[PDB]
Amino acid sequence: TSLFTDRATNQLYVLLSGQLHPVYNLTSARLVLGNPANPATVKSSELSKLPMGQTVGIPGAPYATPVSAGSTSIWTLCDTVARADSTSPVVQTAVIAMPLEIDASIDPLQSHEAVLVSYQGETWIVTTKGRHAIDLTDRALTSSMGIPVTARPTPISEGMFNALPDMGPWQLPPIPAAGAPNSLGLPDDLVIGSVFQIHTDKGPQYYVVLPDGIAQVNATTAAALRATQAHGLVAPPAMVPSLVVRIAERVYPSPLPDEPLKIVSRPQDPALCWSWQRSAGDQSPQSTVLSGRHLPISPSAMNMGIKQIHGTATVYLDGGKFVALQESMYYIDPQGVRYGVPNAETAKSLGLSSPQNAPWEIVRLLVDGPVLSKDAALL
Ligand SMILES: [Ca+2]
Ligand SMILES: [Cl-]
Ligand SMILES: [Cl-]
Repeated sequence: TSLFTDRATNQLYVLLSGQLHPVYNLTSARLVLGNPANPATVKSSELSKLPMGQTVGIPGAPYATPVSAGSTSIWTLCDTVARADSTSPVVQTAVIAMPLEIDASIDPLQSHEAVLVSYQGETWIVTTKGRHAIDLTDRALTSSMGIPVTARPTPISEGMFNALPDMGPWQLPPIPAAGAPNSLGLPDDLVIGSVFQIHTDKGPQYYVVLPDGIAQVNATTAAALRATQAHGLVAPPAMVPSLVVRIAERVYPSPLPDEPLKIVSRPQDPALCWSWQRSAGDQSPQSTVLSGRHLPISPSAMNMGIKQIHGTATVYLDGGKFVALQESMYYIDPQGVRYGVPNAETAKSLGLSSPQNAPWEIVRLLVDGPVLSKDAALL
């Protein structure tokens, strides 16, 4: 045995080379000894019975490295804004590494739901997939998808912004010779960029006039094109169906959804989350955007939130964790701070086994502690 605890001082001592050394923590001792040792309680007596050297180890290291994990690796990042009905709204970021309790009051965004969000002056709209760049001032766009003028975008965190994958602008695709006469044989009314309609089995189908033909557009896209430029058309003129059957049908790639979009009320649903989970059984991970009244955890789990020394998030753990990121390894202590574990042997010396896959998009947000290395724990 080369690891001792003075029953009075509770200070850890580790025999190396040939003499005793005071060591900061159990982590640093197992690092220098090379094995996940356990301390042997000794009275103050036998300490003095042998020479002493300088203090050794890592001060910023956790005392030990316990782990309480799945089964399943689940990591969820959430943004909560209080005073959402102000000027002046304040964002609270939370990192959750425990089982999630998802319900109707906090679940993934529906296809027809979206959250208006502002980051670094610009605004972004968040869907089920991720975020889209959207022109806040574009009233012809926003009123076309039925975005309320009362609807205020709410600040998002750097963490949540980086977590949410970009899905492209939003924003209409441009039309070159918009205003110029059409080269399709259509009436002079329908210059390119203009919209007409044809009544079908399902009622009106809308078409925008393009340089190389016509293109089916949804009502949201149709109402948008007219809103930005109506070309003197009060309403999309009715065209008899047979008149267009021999006009080349093209593709106008508008991101605007067929559905009217419910823009969630931040006072009602203050929680915006990016959840990540892998079953630890082959396959790929699954991620989605959550929206609702509160964090997707049990009410009593709120007592486990620890605000870091100087980090950006409040962490929620049901125990220490050991993970593998994009492949770099980090141990997470019960206080939610990450420590780099350089290699497998170093991990084995800590008694750490089997890293679970975790997303860097969330683990990054933890306070990065000192690297737990063999060379470091020697001083
Ligand atoms: Ca919902
Ligand atoms: Cl987990
Ligand atoms: Cl896994």
